[PDB]
Amino acid sequence: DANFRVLSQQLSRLNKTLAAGRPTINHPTFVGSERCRPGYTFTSITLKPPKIDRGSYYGKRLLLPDSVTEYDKKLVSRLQIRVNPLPKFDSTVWVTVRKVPASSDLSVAAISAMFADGASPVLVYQYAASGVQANNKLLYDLSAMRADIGDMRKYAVLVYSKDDALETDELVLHVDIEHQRIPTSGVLPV
Amino acid sequence: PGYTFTSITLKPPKIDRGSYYGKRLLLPDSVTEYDKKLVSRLQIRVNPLPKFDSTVWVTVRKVPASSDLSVAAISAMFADGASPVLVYQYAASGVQANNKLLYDLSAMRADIGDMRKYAVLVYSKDDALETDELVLHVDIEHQRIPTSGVLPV
Amino acid sequence: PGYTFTSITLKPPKIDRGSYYGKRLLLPDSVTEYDKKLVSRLQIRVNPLPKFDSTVWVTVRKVPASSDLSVAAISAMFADGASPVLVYQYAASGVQANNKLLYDLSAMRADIGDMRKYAVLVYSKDDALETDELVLHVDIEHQRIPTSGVLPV
Amino acid sequence: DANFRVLSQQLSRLNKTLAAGRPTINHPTFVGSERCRPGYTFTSITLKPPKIDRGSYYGKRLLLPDSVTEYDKKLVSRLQIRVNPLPKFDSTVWVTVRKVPASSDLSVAAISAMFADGASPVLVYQYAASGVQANNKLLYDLSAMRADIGDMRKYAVLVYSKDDALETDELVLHVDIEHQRIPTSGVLPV
Amino acid sequence: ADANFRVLSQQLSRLNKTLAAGRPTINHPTFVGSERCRPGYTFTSITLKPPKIDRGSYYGKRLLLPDSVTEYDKKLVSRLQIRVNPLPKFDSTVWVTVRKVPASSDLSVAAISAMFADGASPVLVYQYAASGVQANNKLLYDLSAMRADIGDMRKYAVLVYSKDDALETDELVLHVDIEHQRIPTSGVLPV
Amino acid sequence: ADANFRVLSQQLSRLNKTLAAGRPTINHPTFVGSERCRPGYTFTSITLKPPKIDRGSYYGKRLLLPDSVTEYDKKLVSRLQIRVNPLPKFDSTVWVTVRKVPASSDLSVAAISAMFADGASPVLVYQYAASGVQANNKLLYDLSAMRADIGDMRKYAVLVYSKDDALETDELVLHVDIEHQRIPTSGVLPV
Amino acid sequence: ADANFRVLSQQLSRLNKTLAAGRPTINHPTFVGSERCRPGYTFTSITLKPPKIDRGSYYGKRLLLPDSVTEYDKKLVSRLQIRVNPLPKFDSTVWVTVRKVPASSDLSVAAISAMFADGASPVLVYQYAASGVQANNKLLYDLSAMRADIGDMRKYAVLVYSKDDALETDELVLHVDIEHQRIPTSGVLPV
Amino acid sequence: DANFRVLSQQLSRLNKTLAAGRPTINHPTFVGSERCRPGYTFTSITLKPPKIDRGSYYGKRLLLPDSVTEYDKKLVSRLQIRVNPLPKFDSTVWVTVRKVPASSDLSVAAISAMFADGASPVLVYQYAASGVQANNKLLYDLSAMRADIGDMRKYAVLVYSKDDALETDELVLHVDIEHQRIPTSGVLPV
Amino acid sequence: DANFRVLSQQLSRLNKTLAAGRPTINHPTFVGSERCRPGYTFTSITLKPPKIDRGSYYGKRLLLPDSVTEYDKKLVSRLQIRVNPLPKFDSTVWVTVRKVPASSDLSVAAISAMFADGASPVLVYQYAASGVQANNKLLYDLSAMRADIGDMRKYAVLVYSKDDALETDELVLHVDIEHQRIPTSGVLPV
Repeated sequence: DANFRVLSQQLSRLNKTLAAGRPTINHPTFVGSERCRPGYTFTSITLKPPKIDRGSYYGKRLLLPDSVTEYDKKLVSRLQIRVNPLPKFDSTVWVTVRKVPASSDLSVAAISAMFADGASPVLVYQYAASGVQANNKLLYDLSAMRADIGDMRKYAVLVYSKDDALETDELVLHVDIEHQRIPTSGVLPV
Repeated sequence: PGYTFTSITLKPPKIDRGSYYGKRLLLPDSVTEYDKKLVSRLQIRVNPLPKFDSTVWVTVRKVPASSDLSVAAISAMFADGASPVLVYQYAASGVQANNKLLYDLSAMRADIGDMRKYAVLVYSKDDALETDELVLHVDIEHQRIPTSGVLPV
Repeated sequence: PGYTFTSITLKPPKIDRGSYYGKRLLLPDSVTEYDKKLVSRLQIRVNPLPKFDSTVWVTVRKVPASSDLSVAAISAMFADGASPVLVYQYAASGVQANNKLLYDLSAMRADIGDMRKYAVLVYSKDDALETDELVLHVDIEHQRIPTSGVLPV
Repeated sequence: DANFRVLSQQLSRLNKTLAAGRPTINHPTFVGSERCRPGYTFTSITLKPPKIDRGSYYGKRLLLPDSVTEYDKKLVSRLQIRVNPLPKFDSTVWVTVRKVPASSDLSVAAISAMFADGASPVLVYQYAASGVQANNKLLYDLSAMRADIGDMRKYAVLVYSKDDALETDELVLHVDIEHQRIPTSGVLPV
Repeated sequence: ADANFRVLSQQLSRLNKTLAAGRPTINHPTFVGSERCRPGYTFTSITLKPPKIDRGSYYGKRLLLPDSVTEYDKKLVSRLQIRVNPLPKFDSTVWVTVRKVPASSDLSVAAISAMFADGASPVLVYQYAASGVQANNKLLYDLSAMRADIGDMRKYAVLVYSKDDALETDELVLHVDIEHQRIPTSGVLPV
Repeated sequence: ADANFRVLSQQLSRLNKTLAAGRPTINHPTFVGSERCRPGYTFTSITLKPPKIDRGSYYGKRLLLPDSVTEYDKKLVSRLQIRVNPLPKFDSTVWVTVRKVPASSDLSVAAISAMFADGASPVLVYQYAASGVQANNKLLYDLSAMRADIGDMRKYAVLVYSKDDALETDELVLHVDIEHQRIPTSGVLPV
Repeated sequence: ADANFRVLSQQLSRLNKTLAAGRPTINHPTFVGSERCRPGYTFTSITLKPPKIDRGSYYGKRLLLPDSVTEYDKKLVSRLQIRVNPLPKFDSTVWVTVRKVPASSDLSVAAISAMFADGASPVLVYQYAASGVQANNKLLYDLSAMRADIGDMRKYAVLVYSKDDALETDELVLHVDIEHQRIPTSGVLPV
Repeated sequence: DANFRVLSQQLSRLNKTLAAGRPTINHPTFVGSERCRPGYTFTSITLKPPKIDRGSYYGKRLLLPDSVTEYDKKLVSRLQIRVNPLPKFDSTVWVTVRKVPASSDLSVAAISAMFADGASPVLVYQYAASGVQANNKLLYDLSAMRADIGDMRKYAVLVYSKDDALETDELVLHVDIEHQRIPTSGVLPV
Repeated sequence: DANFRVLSQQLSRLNKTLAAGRPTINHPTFVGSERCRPGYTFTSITLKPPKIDRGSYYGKRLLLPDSVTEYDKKLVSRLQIRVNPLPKFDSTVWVTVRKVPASSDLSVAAISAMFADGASPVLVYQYAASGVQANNKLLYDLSAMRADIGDMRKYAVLVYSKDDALETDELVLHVDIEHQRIPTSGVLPV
C-alpha cells in the first residue's frame, strides 16, 4: 500500500539497467529495440548516399514519404538510427542526428565542425576482427520538445565514412521515426 | 465496424478490339501478413482521366483450378452472367447510375489468403482502350490492421 | 421473414427479328416437393454479358388453359398491357432505372404448385438476340426450405 | 429426481443396442439410418470408377460439389458410406474411408497395403444366394477431430472389386457427408 | 407412481415393441402383423395389376385412387403401406419402392433403375427361398411429418421390379394400403 | 438417486454392453468394433510377415517391438489385441494364439501343435465362408492383473496356423496391437 | 504474504532469469541452455541440408515439415527455434534468419542480401574464434502473439549465409526446432 | 435397503443367462470358463486312449498325479471336461462323467448301456463344414455331495468315437478338476 | 509468514544464478561441483580410448564396475562429465552423453550425425594460449525419467578429438554417476 509500490518501481529500474546490453537469448548479437508507446507507430527511411570519396563527410536532410507529409500536425515521439551491417564490411562509420537550421547554412566541411560541439549523442560503428559490434542502435529522444511531423524536415542526419570510400552495398543505414497513427479511414470510398 | 479502407489501384495494359483481359488480385504485403482477418464486402470503381472514349465489361470473381492462366479462357467465364457487370459509357459526372458494385462475403468469410485466388477479368468493346484512358480502382473491406508495437530491430 | 433467395437462371434460345418466345417456370425438385409453402413476391433481372446489343419486352404471368403451348399465341397476351414490362436498352451500369419488377402474391398465396402454371413470355425487337448476349434471372420468394433430419437410407 | 434419470439413460442405451440390426418393419432389408444432428444437414456424392480390371484395386480422392467448397470453414460431423445394390449383382466389394496424406503419395498398389493396418473400419459386401446382405452402411465418425469442409479434400475412399471386374451398372456407391447448414440468404438479390 | 415411474413405464413399453418387432407370435405365425390404425383415420386399398412386362424388366405406375376417395382431396394422409401377398406358385423375386416422382416432370423409362440407387426411400425386397416363405413382406412408409393430403397422393409412384422372371399376373399380387381420415359421414335426408 | 439407483444403473449398463456384444450395428456393419483405450494408455501396432511356410504348417514368432518403444521398458502394458484383417482374395483358414512361451527355454518346432491343446489362452479361429465374411475377427487378451511391462513383451509369442492352404503373403494380413502407457513427452530445449 | 510480497516475488524472479541470461552454469557449461516447453505443446525438429553453394553465396530455403505433422494444420505454433550445432572441424561463419517471405510472391535470388537489411527479425550470427567456441548459438523467435498455426509454417523461410567459405556439408549442421501443440492421441481400437 | 437388493440379484441372473453362449469379443469361438471359487484351485489330466477300433466304446478310470493323491481329505468342488480340437478333425466324440461303482463291474460294451439311463449330462461334439462347434466344455457339479479327492478314484470318464477310429493326434481330451489348495509349506526344509 | 518465504526463495535463485561461473576463491580455476542429494552417493569411471586416428570419432558404451551392477534396481539421479586436463595439452575435445538404442545400431561414422540433432547438451573443450578454460564440467540430469542402474548400460558417451590424434596421456576423461547408496551390511559375516 504505497510503500512497496515505490520499492517496486526502484527494482524495475534495475532490471532495465542491468540488462542494458547483454547477449540475451531473445536477440544474441544486436541489441534489442524498445517497445513502441501505446498510440504511436513507426515509419522507416532507407537513405542511399552517392559515391563520396575516401574519408569524406556527408550531409543529408530528412525528407519523408509523401503519405506521411500530409498530416504534418501529429507529434513525433522519438526517432531511431539503425545501422545494419551486411557481411562484406571492414570500414567505419559515424552517424549523428543534429539540428541543422533549415536552409540557413550549407553542408560543406562544416559538418566536421558539427561533430565537435557535442549537443547530440554520436553513434560510432567500427569493424573488429574479434567480432561484430553488438551495439548499433541509437535512440534520440524528442518527447520534451513536443515537435511534430512538420518539423522533421528541419533535422539532418550526418554520416561519415572514415577509413574507406563507402561502397553503396557494404552497409545500409536506416532512420526509424516513431510518430502517432496515420488517421484511419472508415468512410464510404468514392 | 473497425475498418480502414484498403485501396488497391490496378490499371490493365493495352487490349485490342473485342479482346479479354485477366489479372489476379495481388495486395500489398502489409495486408497479406494479416491472412486470418475476416473480409467483408468489396467493390470496384472506374475513374477515367479525360482523353477517355471507351466502354468496358469489368467483372471479378475467384479464378478456378487455383489460378490457371487468365487469357482467352475467361471468355467462357463471361458467358454465364451470374454476378452483375459494370458498363461505363457515360463520360459525365452523374449521368452514370453508379461506378460501383457489391461482392459481400460476410457469411462466406473468405479471408485475406483467399484474395490470392481472386482475379479481375476485363472485357473491352470499343477503341481497344489505349493508354491512360481509365484508372481502375478496387476497394476491399477486411478487419482493421494490427500495428506492431516494436520498433525495427 | 424466414426466406433464402431461390434463384433460377433460364436463358432463352435464339429468336428472329420481331418474334416471340415462351417458356414455363420449371424449378429444381428440392423446391417442387415443398408445394404447400406460401409464395411471396417475385422479380426478374436481365444481366447481359458483353457482345450484347439488343432490347427486350420480357413479361411473365400465368399461362391460361393449363399450359397450352407458348409460341405465337402469346402475341395476344402481349397486346393487353396489364402488368408492367422490362425494356433493357441502356448497356451501362446505372443508366437503366431498374433491372427488376414486382409480382406480389401475398394476398393470393399462389403456392409452389402454382409455379408449374407460370410461363416467362419473351419478346425481342432488335438484332434477333444471338448467343450469350443476355442472361435472364428470375428470383422468387417462398417460405424457407425445411431440411431433412434423416441421412439417406 | 437424478436417480431414475441415470437409470433411464442406461435402459435407453439397451433399446439402441438390442435394436442395432434386426429386420424391423420400418425398414425390412437394409439397415436404417440414424437421425441427423440438430443443426447439420447432408450432401451426397456419387462416384463412378473407370472400368478397372478384374480384382484390381482402386483409389479416389474426395472432391465436393463447388457450392459446398465455398464455405470451407464449417465443421464436418460425420460421413457415411452407402452401398446400394441394383438387382443384377454377384460380385464383392470392400469400401474404406482412410486418411491418405494429401499428395504425399500415389495410389498404385500400396492401397492393398493400406487395407492391412486397420486404422479405420472396413466395410465388406458380398453376394449370397441365401439372400441380400442386410447391413451395407458404414458410419465413420469425425466429431472428436473438429475437422471442417476444407479438410474433406484430404480423405480418400478406397474401393476394391475382388471376384470380378466391376461393371459400371451392377452396384452404385455413395459418400454421404454430414456438415452444418450452408448459410441462408435473405438479402435483396441483385 | 408420480411422474417418475411414468417415464420408466414409457421406456419399457418401447422395449416390448422393439423386442417383438419380428418374431413368429401365435397371433400371426408366418407374416408380420399390422399395426393399429390411429384413432380417427381408416384405410383404403388398391390392387394394381401390371401388364405382362418382360423378363427382368423395370415397371412404373402412378398412384391413382378410387373416385369416391378423390372427392375429399383436403383430408390428410397419415401413412401408406405396401402388402406383398404371395399366392402358392411362386419362385420369383420382386422389389417394391414408394418414391416421390415429380408429377409429369419425367417419364418412367429405364431411369427407374437409377431411382433405386439414391436411397431416399426404404426398399422392400422379397425373394423366394426353398428353406421357407419369407416372414417379412410389409413396408410402412410414414408421412405424418409432411402433412400431405389425399390430393397429393397423385404425385407418388410405386416402382416394381421383377428380376429373375417375367412376372405372370397370377403368381404374386401387390397392394397399396393407404391410411387417411374418415370419408365424411352423411345423416341428411336423402333425395 | 442416492446409492440405490446407482447400483441399479451399473447393472443395466452391463446389459447394454452384453446385449450389444456382437451385432451388425450401423457404426460398423461387418467387423466388430474396438473398445475405447483407457485414459492414459495409447496403442502401437505390429505387422508381422511370415516366410512362405508349407501347406498346413505350424508357425512360431516371437514378439519384438519397434526400437522407439523398447527404450522405456518400465511402463506397463494394459492389454494387447489381435486384428486379422482379410483382403478380398481369401479362401483359407487361420488360427491365432497369444500364449506365453518361456523365453529361449524351448524351440518352436511342432510342439506348437501341442501348445494349442492345453487351452491356457483363448484361441481365435477364422475361416472362409461362401455364405459371407465372418463378422468377428478381433481377439482381446487382457493383462491388467499381472502388471506386466513393455520389458516383458519380449517373452510372449504369437502362434499362427494356416490349415487348408500354404499361406500366400498377400491373402490375409495379421496385426498385433499393443496398448501401453504414453511414450514420455518432450518439452526440453532440443540440441 | 498477501498480494504485496506477491508482486515483489515476481520482480525478483525476473532478475534471476535476467542475471542468468548467459553465463557458463555447471548444468551446461558451453552452449546456452534451452527454456522449458510450455505445458501443452511439444517439439519437432528439422535438419536442413543445403546443396554445395559457392563461396560467400546467399541461400534460401522454404520451411516444409514432415508429413505426419502437416496433417493437423489447425493446431497452433507457440515458438520456433534455431539451433546451430558445430561439429569440430570448423573455421567458417554463418548468419541465420527466420524472416517472413510472402509465399510464392517472390524468388530467393540475391534479394536475400536485401532481406538482411531491414531488420524486421532478429539475426543470429555465428563465427569461429581461436580464443574459443562461441557460447551463444541459439535463437528463439516468438510467435505467440500472432496465433499462427501449423498451416502457416509453410509461409516462413529460413535464410542462411555462409560468408568466409563455401560451406562443406559436414562442417556445421543446422536445425529448426518448432514448438506446437500435441499431435492428437489415439485410443481407438485399431483396424 | 433390502428391496433393491433382491431386484439386483434377479437382474444379475439375467446377465449370466442371456450371455450363456454368444460369441463375445473376450473369447470369440470357444465358450469361456467360469471363475474358480475363492479358495479352490485347479488340476489338469490329459488322457490318451490306445488305438481302439472304428466306432468302438472306451472306458477309463480317473486316476490323479501322485502329488494330489496325498491329501485325500480335501473336498472337490466341481470337475470339468475340455475337448480341445486340433485342426485336422472330421470325426465325432461323446464324453460322459458317470459314476461307475469301483471295481464292481468291467467296462466292456455295457458302456453303451451306460449312455442310455441319463443320470449324467452328455457332451456331444461333432464336425461341421459350416464351422467349428462353439460349445465344447461340460461342467459337472459336485458341491452338494461333499465328495473329496479320495473319491475321485471312483468316477470314470466314458469316451465314444463314432464315425472313425480315433487317431491319437486329431483331438485331445482333458479332465480339469477343481479342489482346494494343496497345503502350503513354510517350515525350514531339511 | 508465507510472504517473505516466497521472496526468500526468489533471491536464493539469484545467489546461485549470479554465481554460476565466476572465479570464486574456494575454487579459482575449474568450476565447482554441486552438492550430492541427501541419500545418493557417487561412483566414478575412467575410460581410456584406444589410439584412434587424427580427427576421428569415437564411441563407447557405458559399463560399470561389477559391485555396482549387482543392485540394478536403485535409481540414478544425475550423471556427470569431468574433463580434467593434465599440463601438456593443445588439442580439442567434444563430449556428449546421448541415448544410443542398445545394440540396435553400430557406432561407425553415424556418430558425427549424432552430434547434429541436439537432443542432448554438448560439452566442448579447447586449448587457449590466453589461458585454460574455466568451465569443463557437464551435468546431464535424469531425475524426471526415474531410470535405474540397470538402464545405465543403454547410454553411450561420445568423444571426438578434432585437431589431433589423442595421445592417451594428454587429457583424462571421467564419467561420474550419482545413484543411491549401495546397501549396507550389518549381518554376521561367514
